[PDB]
Amino acid sequence: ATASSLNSVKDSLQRGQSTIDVALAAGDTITDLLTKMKEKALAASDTSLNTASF
Amino acid sequence: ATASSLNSVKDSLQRGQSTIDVALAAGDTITDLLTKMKEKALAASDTSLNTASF
Repeated sequence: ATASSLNSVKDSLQRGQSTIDVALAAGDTITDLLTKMKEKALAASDTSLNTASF
Repeated sequence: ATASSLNSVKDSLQRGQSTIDVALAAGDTITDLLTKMKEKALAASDTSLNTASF
C-alpha cells in the first residue's frame, strides 16, 4: 500500500517542476524587460537630450 | 546587464562629442570675427583718417 501510495508523491513533485518551469519562463522575460528598463533610464538620465527625445 | 547597459553610455559620450564639435565649428567663425574686429579697431585708432573713413 505504501509503494502504491508513492506514485501521487512522484506526480506532485513533477507537477511542481512544471510550475517552476513556467515561473522561470516568465522570469526570463522579466529580466530582459528590467535590463531594457535600466538601459532606457541611463539614456534618460542625460541632461543633453532635447525634451522630445526624453 | 551591466555589459548591455553601456551602449547608452557610448551613445551619450558620442552625442556630447558631436555637440562639442558643433561648438568648435561655431568658435572657428567667432575667432575670425574677433580678428577682423581687432583689425578694424586698430585701423580706427589712427587720427589721420577723415570723418567718412572713421
